[PDB]
Amino acid sequence: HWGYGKHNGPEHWHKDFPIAKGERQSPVDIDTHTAKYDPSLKPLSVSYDQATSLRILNNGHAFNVEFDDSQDKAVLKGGPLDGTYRLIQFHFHWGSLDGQGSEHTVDKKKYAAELHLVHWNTKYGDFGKAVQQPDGLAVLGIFLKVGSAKPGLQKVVDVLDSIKTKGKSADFTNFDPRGLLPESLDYWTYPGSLTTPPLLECVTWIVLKEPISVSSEQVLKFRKLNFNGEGEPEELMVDNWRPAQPLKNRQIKASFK
Ligand SMILES: [Zn+2]
Repeated sequence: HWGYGKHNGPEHWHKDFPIAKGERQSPVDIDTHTAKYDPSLKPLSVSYDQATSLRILNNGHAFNVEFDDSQDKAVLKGGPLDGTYRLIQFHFHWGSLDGQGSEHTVDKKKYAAELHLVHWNTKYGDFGKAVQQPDGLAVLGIFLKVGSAKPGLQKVVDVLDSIKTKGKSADFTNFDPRGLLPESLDYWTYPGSLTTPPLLECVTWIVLKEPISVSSEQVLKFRKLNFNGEGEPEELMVDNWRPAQPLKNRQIKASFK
């Protein structure tokens, strides 16, 4: 019964998930004045040409756009990563107001939302095995600010009415996640965790420097989603973000000078 309410939000999660107070928790604040350029980092390789989206699901905490991860169809390689990481799903975190919503912050700045493209390391065979490993996942995080619309988001926006409440799913084929990327693949990277329970410390985070812009109408439609199931009391799916956690004994590295 974890969530983002008064009585079950991030400050409570440690009671059921004690790693919430662990050494490698996410998100974090990215201090651009202390992150250091690392010339050993490589460019990211994002290979999404063969991606096969299947379905969109409201899980009661966000919605996931799910992919076929039974072959190397949509993969992330390079950057800080060794090996090949397969796209399994993407989802977002967003606010009730345009001045909050992101999980990572940049010099304490909060963005309106944050996109997470989740990938698992193929050496571990399946997502469930991967999350048990320190290098099991690679998450590409992308900030959203409100401004111009993002045309490549609109197909997501338009299906939201079909998945208003927890537990609803809808077919969602042929969606192209390349339409959610910014122009630049410059990034910061650090070792961390899932940002929702079970909060496992299995993630190489790759957070893009350049945000995407979405329109105010696009974000408004996200805010019409519900955390509750159909026929339960309506609670808008907003502010489904975890705040920044202590960096502890980690360094954030930049791919760019
Ligand atoms: Zn996330």
